Amino acid sequence: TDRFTRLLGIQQPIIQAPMLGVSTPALAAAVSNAGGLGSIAITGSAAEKGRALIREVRGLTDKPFNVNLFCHRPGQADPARERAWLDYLKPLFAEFGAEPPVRLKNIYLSFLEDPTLLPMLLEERPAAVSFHFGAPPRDQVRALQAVGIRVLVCATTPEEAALVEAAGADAVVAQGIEAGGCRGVFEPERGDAAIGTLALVRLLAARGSLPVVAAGGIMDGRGIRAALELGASAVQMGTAFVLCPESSANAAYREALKGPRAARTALTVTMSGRSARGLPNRMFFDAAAPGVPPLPDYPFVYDATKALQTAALARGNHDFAAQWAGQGAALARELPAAELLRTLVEELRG
Amino acid sequence: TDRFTRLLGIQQPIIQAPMLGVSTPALAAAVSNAGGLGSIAITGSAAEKGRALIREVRGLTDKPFNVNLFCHRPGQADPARERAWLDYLKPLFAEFGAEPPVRLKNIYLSFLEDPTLLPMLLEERPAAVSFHFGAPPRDQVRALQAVGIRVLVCATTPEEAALVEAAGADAVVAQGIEAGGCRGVFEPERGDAAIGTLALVRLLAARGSLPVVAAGGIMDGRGIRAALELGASAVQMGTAFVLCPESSANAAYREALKGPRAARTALTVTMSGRSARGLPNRMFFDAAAPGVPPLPDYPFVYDATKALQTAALARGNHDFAAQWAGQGAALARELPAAELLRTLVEELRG
Ligand SMILES: Cc1cc2nc3c(=O)[nH]c(=O)nc-3n(C[C@H](O)[C@H](O)[C@H](O)COP(=O)(O)O)c2cc1C
Ligand SMILES: Cc1cc2nc3c(=O)[nH]c(=O)nc-3n(C[C@H](O)[C@H](O)[C@H](O)COP(=O)(O)O)c2cc1C
Repeated sequence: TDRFTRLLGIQQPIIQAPMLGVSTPALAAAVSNAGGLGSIAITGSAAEKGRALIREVRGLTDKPFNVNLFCHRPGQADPARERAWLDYLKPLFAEFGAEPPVRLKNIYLSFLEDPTLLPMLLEERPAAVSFHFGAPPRDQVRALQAVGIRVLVCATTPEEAALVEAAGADAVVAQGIEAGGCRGVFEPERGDAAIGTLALVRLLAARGSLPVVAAGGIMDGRGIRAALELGASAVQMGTAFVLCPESSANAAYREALKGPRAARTALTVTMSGRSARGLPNRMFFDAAAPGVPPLPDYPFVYDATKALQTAALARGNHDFAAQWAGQGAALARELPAAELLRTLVEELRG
Repeated sequence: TDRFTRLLGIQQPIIQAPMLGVSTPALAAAVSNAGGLGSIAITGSAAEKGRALIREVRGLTDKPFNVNLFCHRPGQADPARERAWLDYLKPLFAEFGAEPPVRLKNIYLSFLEDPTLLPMLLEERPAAVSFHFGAPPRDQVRALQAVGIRVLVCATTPEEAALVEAAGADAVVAQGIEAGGCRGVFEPERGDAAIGTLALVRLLAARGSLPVVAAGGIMDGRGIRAALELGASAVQMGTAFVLCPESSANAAYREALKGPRAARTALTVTMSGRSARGLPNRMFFDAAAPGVPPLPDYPFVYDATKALQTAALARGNHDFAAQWAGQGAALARELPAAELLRTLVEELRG
């Protein structure tokens, strides 16, 4: 942890996970101010909006923070497949007096397909830039490192970690099956090894090269200590920060995570088009069930789901929301983010 | 921290997992003599054979050991379903010039359906009796405890752990998704939460009452230390002991676990009829695929598979073997069991 904190310029080996739709400049700044590494996610925003968000964080903290971008294979539009998916969803929209959207859009541009993102990052120079779903080309990773920036990439397997090493990243974020949100699997069509945090962190620390940031299921200082025993250099925690008042989780999401539903999470591909973990609801169904048409590509599926979420929310219905949560959800606490960071550090010290 | 060792009268908080077909009286005795808790599995044997196995262990050690029994819901014979399954397997049998069996047998009697097991255990009184796939009724757990036996039950979720506490067991074995072999899910028809070790151990230790024995993915002292930081009172390790000379793993299994195949494990229900983790081969296929008929009950499916294994083996083919292994398989070591136990203790102490 001394090595990692020195590398990142921070006091504590704790990253508050970037969480699209949940992390905020206020949350990131609170964690960075408290001594960890706060994070924001800027995928889905135009580069100049991402720039504004980065500048917002800087107006709230002097300390290092992490800017996260999705690096998936660029989605492949398929109007016919998307049409059939929308037709399939039509009765759900109709419950709320709505029709499905007339077309789906590539709402989350990959780092690999939006050439305006890299130069913006090279200008703003956040302390850390992180990638999910894949690693950028080595030359782009090097460009970021050429200015101040530390580069992290998420991996879910030793094979993916090898690719992160090849990309020249400064650290690998080892995401275990416990983790909330969309899984960082590079090529899900090849399957999902679905490796638990305890095995994955040990495997990458033992037979790997880079500092390992443990992600998935860690909710308290005991979990941080366990990750460190396995050989991690730091932890990345998402679910633990969702209930912070600084996050942009809405009231229904906070209520869900605080209550009995927190007892069980599940994986779904039907929410976004990519395997993701959260509190199961009506958007969690079997994609291989009879009558269910072929799934469109990521992220077009999520565009469809967001339209349905909008229609449901317009009638006060939250049963289609994306309430992401890891397998430690039952251990969630509701605290100001700075207090949570401090509490984690006290628990880590023992 | 001495919570489990004092409970069992042993020196080290390390259980060598019971492993049907792999653990032996010699393996159990080596581990118990070295200061841990050695284990044998006696399901699939008549009670008097089970008794003989227990006496074999006692012939080799005076120290505490663990005797394990399956406690699944008893399988229901279904000739039509079984005939359909055998028909589906028929071309595999034919590949090796064999016929499938005419009938499938209930080869592994549950503790719940063989009334001769409890009286035998009450007479022999091993230090620990453990159960997998379910908890016995409270009155039977009490009967065992009444003569000084410590009762352990495996759970894969907090809900199953609650049933273990209701049954009045002395300890819960928290089996995470990392674990090798058959998963201890009580009611797999309800689905499988598939909780990773790091989350599961923390959940049971943070929110439950019983001492927690961490099982799944633990291969070295760092892993043991990690489990203790999560709040476990001991660990249970299967895969780590498979390569010990004292085990009854055959040569193909040992070579498989030592070789490149150890880099990947997966789950299959088509081998035994219950979800199980091992090194994938031809018995690892999607049971929900088009053209695949309904699975017979556990353990009838395993009877079918064993017949196929026999036929394949006769032609020198090992691609249908049950080579169980957890997600830490790449970290397996080959040592005399007593030497492995000493190494683990050295690593644990730091
Ligand atoms: C609500 C939510 C949103 C998330 N959003 C992102 C994201 O936008 N980008 C990313 O790389 N990871 C995201 N993650 C995953 C985290 O980076 C991390 O893998 C995960 O939170 C660790 O598991 P935990 O929730 O048990 O701490 C998200 C996780 C959650 C729960
Ligand atoms: C080959 C093998 C056989 C096993 N047999 C049994 C068994 O007969 N009864 C039981 O309760 N658990 C059995 N287990 C599971 C262990 O009790 C334990 O949950 C598991 O080994 C822990 O995961 P690990 O292999 O990563 O250490 C077996 C595991 C393996 C790998």
